[PDB]
Formats: sequence, structure tokens, C-alpha cells
Amino acid sequence: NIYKIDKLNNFNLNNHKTDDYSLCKDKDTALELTQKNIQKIYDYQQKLYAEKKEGLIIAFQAMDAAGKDGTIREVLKALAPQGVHEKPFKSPSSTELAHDYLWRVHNAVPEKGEITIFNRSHYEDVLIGKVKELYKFQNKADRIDENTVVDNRYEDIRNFEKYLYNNSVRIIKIFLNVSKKEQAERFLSRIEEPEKNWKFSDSDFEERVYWDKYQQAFEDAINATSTKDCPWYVVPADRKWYMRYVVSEIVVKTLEEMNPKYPTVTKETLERFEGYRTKLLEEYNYDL
Amino acid sequence: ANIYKIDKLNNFNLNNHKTDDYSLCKDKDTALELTQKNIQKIYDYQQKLYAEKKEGLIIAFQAMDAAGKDGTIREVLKALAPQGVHEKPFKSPSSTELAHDYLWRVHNAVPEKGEITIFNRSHYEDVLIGKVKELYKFQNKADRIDENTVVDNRYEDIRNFEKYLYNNSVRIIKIFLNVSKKEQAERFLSRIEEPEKNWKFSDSDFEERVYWDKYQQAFEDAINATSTKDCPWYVVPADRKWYMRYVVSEIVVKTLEEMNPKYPTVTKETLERFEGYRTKLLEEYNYDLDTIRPI
Amino acid sequence: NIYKIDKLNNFNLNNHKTDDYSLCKDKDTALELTQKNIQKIYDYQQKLYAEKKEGLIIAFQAMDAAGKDGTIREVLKALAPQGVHEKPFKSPSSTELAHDYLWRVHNAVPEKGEITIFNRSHYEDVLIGKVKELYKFQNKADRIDENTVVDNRYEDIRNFEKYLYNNSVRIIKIFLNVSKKEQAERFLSRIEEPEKNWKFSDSDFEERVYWDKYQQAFEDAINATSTKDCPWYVVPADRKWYMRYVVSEIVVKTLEEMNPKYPTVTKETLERFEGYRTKLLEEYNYDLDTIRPI
Amino acid sequence: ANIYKIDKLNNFNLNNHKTDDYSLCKDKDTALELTQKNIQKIYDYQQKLYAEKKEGLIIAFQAMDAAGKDGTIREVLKALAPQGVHEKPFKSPSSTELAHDYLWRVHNAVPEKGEITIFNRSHYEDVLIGKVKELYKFQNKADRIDENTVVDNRYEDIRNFEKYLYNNSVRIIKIFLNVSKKEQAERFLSRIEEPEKNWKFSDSDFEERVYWDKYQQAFEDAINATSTKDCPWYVVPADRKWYMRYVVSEIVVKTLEEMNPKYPTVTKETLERFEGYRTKLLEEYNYD
Ligand SMILES: Nc1ncnc2c1ncn2[C@@H]1O[C@H](COP(=O)(O)OP(=O)(O)CP(=O)(O)O)[C@@H](O)[C@H]1O
Ligand SMILES: Nc1ncnc2c1ncn2[C@@H]1O[C@H](COP(=O)(O)OP(=O)(O)CP(=O)(O)O)[C@@H](O)[C@H]1O
Ligand SMILES: Nc1ncnc2c1ncn2[C@@H]1O[C@H](COP(=O)(O)OP(=O)(O)CP(=O)(O)O)[C@@H](O)[C@H]1O
Ligand SMILES: Nc1ncnc2c1ncn2[C@@H]1O[C@H](COP(=O)(O)OP(=O)(O)CP(=O)(O)O)[C@@H](O)[C@H]1O
Ligand SMILES: [Mg+2]
Ligand SMILES: [Mg+2]
Ligand SMILES: [Mg+2]
Ligand SMILES: [Mg+2]
Ligand SMILES: [Mg+2]
Ligand SMILES: [Mg+2]
Ligand SMILES: [Mg+2]
Ligand SMILES: [Mg+2]
Ligand SMILES: [Mg+2]
Ligand SMILES: [Mg+2]
Repeated sequence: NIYKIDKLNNFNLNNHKTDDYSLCKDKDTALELTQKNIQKIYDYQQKLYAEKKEGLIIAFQAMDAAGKDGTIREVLKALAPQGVHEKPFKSPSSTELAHDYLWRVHNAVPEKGEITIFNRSHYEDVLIGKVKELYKFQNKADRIDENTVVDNRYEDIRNFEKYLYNNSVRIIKIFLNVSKKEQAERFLSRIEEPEKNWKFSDSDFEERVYWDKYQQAFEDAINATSTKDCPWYVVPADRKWYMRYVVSEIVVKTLEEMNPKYPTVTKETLERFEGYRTKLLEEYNYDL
Repeated sequence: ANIYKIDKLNNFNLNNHKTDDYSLCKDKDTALELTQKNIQKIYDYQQKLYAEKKEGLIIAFQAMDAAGKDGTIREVLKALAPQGVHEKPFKSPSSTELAHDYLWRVHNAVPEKGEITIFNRSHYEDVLIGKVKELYKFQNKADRIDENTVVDNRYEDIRNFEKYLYNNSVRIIKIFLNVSKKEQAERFLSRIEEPEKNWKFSDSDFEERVYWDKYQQAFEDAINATSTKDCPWYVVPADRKWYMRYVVSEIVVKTLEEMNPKYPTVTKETLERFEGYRTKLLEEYNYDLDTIRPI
Repeated sequence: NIYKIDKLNNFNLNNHKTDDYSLCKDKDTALELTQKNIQKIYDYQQKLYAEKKEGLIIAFQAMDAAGKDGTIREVLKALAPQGVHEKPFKSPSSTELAHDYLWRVHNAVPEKGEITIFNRSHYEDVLIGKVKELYKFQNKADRIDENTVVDNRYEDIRNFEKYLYNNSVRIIKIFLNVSKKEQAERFLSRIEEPEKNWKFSDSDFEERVYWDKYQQAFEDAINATSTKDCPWYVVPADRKWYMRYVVSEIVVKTLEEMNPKYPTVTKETLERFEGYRTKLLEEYNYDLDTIRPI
Repeated sequence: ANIYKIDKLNNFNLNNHKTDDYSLCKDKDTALELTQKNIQKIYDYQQKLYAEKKEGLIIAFQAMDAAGKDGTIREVLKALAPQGVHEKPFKSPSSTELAHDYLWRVHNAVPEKGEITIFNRSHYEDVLIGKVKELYKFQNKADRIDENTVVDNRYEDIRNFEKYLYNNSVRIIKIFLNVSKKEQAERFLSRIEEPEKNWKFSDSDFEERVYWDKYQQAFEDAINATSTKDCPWYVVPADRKWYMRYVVSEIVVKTLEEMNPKYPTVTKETLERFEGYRTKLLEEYNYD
């Protein structure tokens, strides 16, 4: 489709507008379809957790004020608490930098049965990491050539994500594609609305100088890491209502692929359970 | 303070707390509606708590099997947004956990300031099944550890841990879901009979019933030993799901109300810099942005 | 007990000289005895690890260049790798500060059978934390009284260390008491010796302006947290050879009190193991080296 | 030597690697002394590695019970200072570890740059006992996971994980302590007969011997599938402890030599500030 990228070297960011709304032009229709999706997401979550077969990472990667937290909140607040974690990837700590860049990411992968939301991800290491060439200023072995760091990261990311797939963990990778002007509108709202002032930071503003280089880094990453098993989704982010609709559709269709079910217990277990049932009935004279 | 809130030591008589009390709200449909209103208020409080990053909250459920821990967590606390929430079931300790001290695994799960951690079971298991089955007698420990004071030292150390947490901006809500033995049996029958619930039944669920009375006494002992003003116990009648969900929603709302979270007010320095950012943004687009202020 | 403080409100730092050497006046004797102690520490560690009954924290708290790392290295390199962790407590990360201050410390406590060395400790929260009043700049609930933060930390620390003791974890708390001048000598060496340059920092120099306040904070902490179960050891730190001797003595004598032993198997296990012995011998037609030659 | 080092795929014949080869050093006392020389050098390199904070080292021992893992770790690596050292035994996975993917618990234990982590057993357990006992057939996983390719996918994913670590300044030394069944028996008899060693013996130690030949096959298969230039396997004869300790000391010291750690040299600006501090210190004590 128009938003799913599932092969390498097949992505042109200029062809993906930030304000496309072609799947559903009517805002109230989209709001309602979102609510239908959310109810199904809930139901699938309950089955996933009962079965304990397969985990799911829901990863959002986007510029500041593109919509990550608000999309996470509005679309996934319907989930029950059981088996859910949300992990924001912030500027790495000293300990995290002292380790390898996937250490903190792999640590947060969900168990089978569980859902982990990533607010940012391992892709920071080929986004800000690439744009600011952070590897040039970081401690590493003399034998690491700076000229292969980024290409090795794309290979290693491909390999890590495939390893996860092969071990019953799927990843949903969502790029919330916001325009520079819409970012500005949202920033002004963070400044002007006292309830939002806590969400604005110096680094939010400072990234704007590098806007075009970030766009290029996104394009490069999506070209390097989109596969059938681990696709990228490029979601127009200029309208929150439409972005929340599209994300709800991606999550529900991925859960449908996983097809979780309540487990069937073995015939032996069922016979033992029937024994316990009789004992319970006998204890209360069959008045239960 | 309340019929259900125990907030002083040595003040608890479990036989005076009926499993089927419903005195705060006798009408099921009233309670269902009020619970939904509570859940919205919990969400609103959570958003402020998360913004402020001042105080963390543990919501701990301790109860017998099929008392309603998971059901209550799901129906009431699905209100929360995902941000800043963890749910931690305490299961039979692993080798590594047993090789450590018993609070190690529990302290590791404590929330950050601004965050909420739900405990499905807790450190109290170490004075419930730990006491009932005298598990300390079969566990590795130093020769100098006096077996006769293990449990009393646990109540003291738990009091001190919870007070330490309170002194460091972490509150704990301790909820005992007080179910009857018969209602437990009814819920077990449903786990057996309903295919969608069969995964939730275990041999150990049935086998704990032999120790029912000993567990009741251990609960009473623990609540007598650890209820304080800062770290009270709530004894919630559990025989009606609708009522238990109402009461739990009320406890959570009222605790968040006491925490009184607010969206942070930024310093004068931040405000000055924000004015500069606003102007730069406006100038970049020739003042063609949505502003709530005049130009 | 000239160096051991084991009761509350019983410590006067001015009575503890940084250059006392009264337990062993002869350097070469002390060097030899330290080597003997190190071998004994290794032997005890092997028994401790086998038994899996009791854990040990060895915690060093001192100013920069007092000799924490060098003493850890020279004395505790005796240990086999199995069951050992060394945990330096640095400036807390965002995550650590978002948690409660004992979170990161409790996470690092050893398992039964194991030894964790703390280079700095939870006491930083009543040392630099008290000196610089760091609690005034940190996120916390409005109901927290800033004026009782430090006193509550001494009570909570006492309680945490007692809790550990009650759960089979001992703590050795060592204050390496160096003089301001000897610190200056050691700083000069870090500057002048190329292989040591990496160990010097601006913050090392800058702490010297707060020397007296740090001394007072150490005194306050030792007054507030010394007990029979969790004593403090105030070790003169102006001579490395003597400091290493004294530390080796404290560690040997603490392990001796723990009295670790290789475990004895149960009668049931012994019978099974005797059966396995027979099977092994029969498999090789008795051509195995047995200490019961038949 | 290239007699013990395997550094290419599909190049390994276990039957040609005898458990009692001693061809690098036939004289026990010469070997014991060379071991002590190596140990002094390992210590020196450890100090520099820790100062530099550029590269981490995993020293992984994978071997049957009583092959010599603990005793080799102890005798060869007790000379290490405690700073920057961890030892991690991989035991039977806990419920939480099984709920996660099999590399989660392994990757969590990887050392920081500057640090050394000893692995007693490793991620290779998942293609040793995991293969021998077909543990994946009894473990929760997604329905889409092909049981017939689980082990092959594990070799691929292990190759990719180890390469990823190498690309991120973490080396791994993989040591197979190749002990004979008879020598295992001799060592087990000692564990039974010496009361101080009884704690080291278990029913599972004795029970593994029924699968001896399947384990030998699994080792051969693993070493064929995972030996590379950057992440070689070392097949160390384990029937004589003195010789095994010598060879392990040689592998570790030569790997550290390759890492070539150095005490850092500070920048000219920092040096000038330090010279400022030196003067102030000298002035404070009147040049004493
Ligand atoms: N691997 C990595 N390397 C460098 N920066 C990273 C990173 N992973 C995330 N970050 C950065 O951390 C920031 C996290 O954004 P978030 O909105 O959570 O915090 P913030 O804006 O308050 C943090 P800051 O203090 O940097 O402004 C972003 O600037 C993001 O690019
Ligand atoms: N500190 C502790 N010591 C001993 N048992 C503990 C414990 N903490 C929790 N447990 C026990 O672990 C069990 C956890 O039950 P839970 O309902 O989560 O099922 P489970 O997933 O552990 C498998 P099962 O249904 O067979 O119990 C309870 O029996 C609880 O008492
Ligand atoms: N809880 C705490 N609160 C604040 N600061 C803390 C702390 N725990 C440790 N620290 C501080 O962190 C520093 C730890 O020193 P560290 O060993 O990281 O090196 P450093 O940055 O001083 C470089 P150098 O090797 O030159 O001394 C000390 O200044 C110590 O007081
Ligand atoms: N990934 C994994 N899957 C299954 N078993 C694993 C494993 N990793 C390690 N193990 C097993 O765990 C055991 C750990 O060996 P070790 O000799 O330390 O333990 P142990 O003998 O104390 C366990 P016990 O005494 O219960 O038999 C070995 O049998 C090893 O094969
Ligand atoms: Mg965000
Ligand atoms: Mg929710
Ligand atoms: Mg930012
Ligand atoms: Mg439950
Ligand atoms: Mg149970
Ligand atoms: Mg130090
Ligand atoms: Mg050592
Ligand atoms: Mg310092
Ligand atoms: Mg071993
Ligand atoms: Mg074994």
C-alpha cells in the first residue's frame, strides 16, 4: 500500500506527503473507525496475553511534536495494564553509552504474550546518530572504522529485527511524517498553553536547524531496513485524527496476523479439572 | 478512618470485615456508573502526575486466587494511559530471586516519580505463603539467623521499607480483596466450565484451599503489623465484582486527590527563553501560525 | 577498638589521626602480613561461595585519592572472579534520580555466597548530598520537608542496613581517612605521571574547597549509622602500605566471624552419590583413581 | 595455534581434536611457568583496558560438567583486579528468561567498554542442550515458527549477534574445553569422594552422561556453524588441567595483545589546566 514499505531500496520520501488523507476523508468517519479498531485491539490483547506465544513491539519514530505520545495515548489507553510496558528512549546515559547501542533496546523487548510500546527506538542511532555523526565523538575501539559505522548499523538492525521475528517477537515500525510548519504550530501550542509547557525543551527547538538532514536520515533508514517481516509504515502526521486512525488500522491488522487465541488445555488437564469441579460441587452439596 | 481503611497497628479483626458488605453503594447500576466516572478522574490525575514527575504510586493487590485481582486491575486500571505504567505480578521466586534478599525483587519494581506501578501480589507474600508454609525453614540463610524471629523481623522491615518509600516520594496503596471460600469456589467452577478461562486454572489454585484458615490468619497478622497512617491497608469486600471495582476505583481516586498532582509551572528563566522561541517561530512563517495571543 | 566504631553518637573525627600506624609500625612486616591475609581471604571466599548462605558488601567511602581504588585492587585482587562484583557509585543518572536513592544501591546487593565491593555507596546521599544540599534541586513531592531530608536518610540507612543483616547480608563500611595534604601529594602524582593523567579531573580539585564540610558530613554519618551489626572502620589513609594492611585485617576478621564452611550433603544425597560412584567404577572396570582402592 | 583455533565455517572435525593433546608444551613445569608469565601480562593489559574505556571482552567457556570451566576461570583469572570484572554463569533458564527471547539474558550481561565479563556457559546452551533435548518443541512460541529450522536460525542469529558485538567494540573469546568421558568420570568420582567437593556434584551432572555422544555432535555442529575470523572458536584439550590452564592463558593474553589497550593521553588544553592546578597545590603548601 501507499503507507507500507516492505522491501529494501524502495522508498522516496518526497512521494509521501505529510497531509495525505486518502484512506478516509471524513473526520467523524475516521474517529468512529478508530473506536471500532480500538475495541478489536483490546480483544486481541486479552487473547495474546492468555496464549503467551508471541510478543509485539509498537515502535514510533518521529520528530518532536509529530504525534508520538498523543497517538500512543489516544489509540492505546484502551489496553489493560497486564503485559504492557511503554519505553521512551531518551538521550543515552553514561551506562548506556558504555554498553553497545542495542543493549538498552534489547533489554526492553516484550515477553511472549506482551506488548511494549517504544517511544523512539534503536533507530535514533541512525537518525540523530547519523545527522550529528555522534560516533565520531564516542568511545570505541581503534579498529572501528568511522566510514562503516552507519552501514554496519543498518545491517545489524536488519539482523536484530529478523532475530526477534524468528523468536516470536514482531515489530511495528511507524514513522509519523510531520511537516516542519505543523511542528512549529504544535511547538507554539506547547509554549502558549500552560498545561503543555513541561513538554517543550531546548533540544526540540534546536533540531529544526537540521530538519532536512533528519528527513534524509529517515529516508536512508527506511530504504535500508524495510522487509516483509519488519516493514515500515509512513503515516501522514499533519492531522492528529487521521494519524490516530491509520495507526489504529496498522495495530489491529498486525494483531489479526498474529491471530491470538485463548489456549485449549490438554485432555489430561481437562480430566483433572473435572475431578476438582466434582470436589467443589460435593463440598457445597451441588449448590453453586 | 473508614469501615474499610485500617491505618493503625494492632487494630484489625478480620471476622468483623464481611466478604459481602456493600454498604457504600447498594445499587449495582449506580455503582457501575460512578465507577466509570471515577475511572475518567483517575486518567486525568495520572496525566498531571506524569507531567509533574514528583511522586510515584504503587497500587498493590494482595488476595487469594480468584478474589478478583486481575479482573479489578483490568476493569478499573485500564483507565490509565500507557505512559509511565508498569504492572508487576509477583510469582513464585526464581533461583536468582531466592539467592537475593526478599525485598530485592520488590524494590527493583518501585515506580519512578511521576509513574504508577501495579503490584499483583507483593512483598507481603513473604509473610503470607512465607509464614503459612514456614518457607524460611527450607531456604538458604546464615546460621546466625534466628528462625523464631524471621517473621517478626519481616513485619518490622516491611514497615521500615514502606516508610522509607513514603519519605522518598513513593506512596503505596495496599488493597486486600477479601473473598469468601464459597465465592472462590464459584469462580473456580467458572474457570473450569468456560473454555476462555481454562488457561487461568491450576492445580495450585485448588490445593491452596486446604490452607484457607491459615492464610486468613496470616492476612490478619500482616494487616495488624503493617497498617499506618502513611501506608494504610484497605480491606475490600470481594464477593461482588461490581462493588469491589467501585470501591477500588474510589480508593485510587482519593489517593491521587491527596497527592494533588499539577501540571508544572516553569521557571522565569524557561519563560524568557520560550518567549524567544515563540518570536523566532512566528518570524520564520511571517506570523502565519495559530497563536492565542495578539500580534 | 581504635578504628572500629560500633555505637551511635560515639565518634570524634579529630581523635582519629590520618597517619596513625600503631597496629604495625614496620612497613616490610606489614607488607608480608598483608600477603598472608590476602591468601586467607581467598580461602574464606571459596567456602562462602560453596555454602551460599551469606553475602558480603565491602564498602569504601572516602575523599578522592584517599586510596579506594588502589586498596581495592591490591587487597581484593585476592578474590577469585566467581561471585564477585565491583560497583562504583558515580553521579546518578536521570533514571537513578527519578527513582528513590536506595533503588540503585539495593539493586547491587550481593546474593548469598557472593561479595560485592562498593566504591562509594548509599552514603554519598548524606555526604555530597548533605554538603551541597542536592535534595533542594531534585524533584520530590511537595509534602517532603526539606529540613528533615537528611535526618530521615540516617534513619532509613540504619533501617536498610539492619534489614540486610536480618537477611544474611553483612556490610563492612570503611572510611579511608586521608589528610588534605596527602590528597594534594597524590593529586600531584596523577598530574605528573602520564599513566595516571586519566584519573585526574576538574571535580577532584574543586571538592577541596568543601574539605571541611565533607569532614563534618563524614563525622555526622559515622555518628548516625555505626552499630554492632553494621560498624564503621576509620582507617588511617596517609600511608598506602598501612591502609592496605588494615583493610586486609578487617576483611579477614569479618570473614572469620561469618565462619563459612563447605556444605555437608544430606544422607539421601550421599546415598545417591555412592550409587553413582559404583556405576562409574563399573563402567570403567574399576580403572578410575579412587581414594578407596579396593 | 591453528591446531586449536577454528576461524572458518564448515572446517571442523571434532574427532581430529583429541582431548589429551599436549603438543604446544610437553613439560608440565614449563607450562605452569609460562602460565604465570601470561597471567602477569593479562593483569597489566586489564589495567590499561579499564583506563581506556574503548573495548570490552567476553571470555566464554562452554563445556560439559567437570571439563574444567570453574577451575580454569579461578586459576587463570584470579590475578585480575576486581574493577570492571563480572562473572556470569548461565544456568537453567528461569520462567522470566524463557518468556523472553533466548539472547535477552545473554545480551543483558555483555560488558561495557573497558570491562571483562566471564561467561560460564553461554548463548551456545540454546544449540547444545537446546538441540540435544529439542527443548524448543516443548517451549511456548508462535504457531508460525518452523520447528525444523529453529536450530539453523539460531546458528544464523548467533553469528549475527557476535558480529554485531564485534562491530560495537565487544570481542568474544569462545573456548570449548574438550574433556573425555573417562576424565569427566575421574573428576566426578573426586567430587563424590572428597566431602569439600560434594556441593559441586548433582544428579543432572551424572544424567547428562547418557547423552554424551549427542552433546559431542552438537558441539561439532555449533563450531562448524559459528567459527569466524572475528569470533573464532578455540578447542582446548581438557584432560590435563595444567595444560588447559596454559592454553587458556595464551588465548586470553594474545587476544588482549590484539586489543592493544593503552593508558589514555589527555588533550593539550586539559594538560594546561592540570598544570594550573599543580601550581595552586604547590603554592598552598609553600612548594613542600
Ligand atoms: N541513541 C540516541 N543518541 C542520541 N540522542 C538520542 C538517542 N535516543 C534518543 N535521543 C534523543 O533524546 C531526546 C528524547 O526526546 P524526549 O522528547 O523524550 O526528551 P527531551 O526533549 O526533554 C530531552 P533533551 O533534554 O535532550 O531535550 C531526543 O532529542 C532524541 O533524539
Ligand atoms: N515470595 C513468595 N514466596 C512464595 N510463593 C510466592 C511468593 N510470591 C508469590 N508467590 C506465589 O506464586 C503464585 C503466583 O500465582 P499466579 O496466580 O500468578 O500463577 P502462576 O502464573 O504463578 C502459575 P499457577 O497458576 O500454577 O500458580 C502464588 O501461589 C503466590 O503465592
Ligand atoms: N548519590 C550521589 N549524589 C551525587 N553525586 C554522587 C553520588 N554518588 C556519587 N556521586 C559523585 O560522583 C563522583 C564519582 O566519581 P567518579 O569515580 O565517577 O569520577 P570523576 O568524574 O570524579 C573523575 P576522576 O577519576 O578524575 O575522579 C564523586 O564526585 C561522587 O561524590
Ligand atoms: N539455555 C539453557 N537451556 C537449558 N538448560 C540450560 C541453558 N543454559 C544452561 N543450562 C543448563 O543449566 C545447567 C547449569 O550448570 P551448573 O553446572 O551451573 O548448574 P547446576 O548443576 O547447579 C543445576 P542442578 O544442580 O539443578 O542440576 C547445565 O545443565 C546447563 O546445560
Ligand atoms: Mg514523545
Ligand atoms: Mg489503559
Ligand atoms: Mg528533542
Ligand atoms: Mg491474578
Ligand atoms: Mg496459587
Ligand atoms: Mg575511586
Ligand atoms: Mg582477583
Ligand atoms: Mg570527584
Ligand atoms: Mg562450572
Ligand atoms: Mg549439568
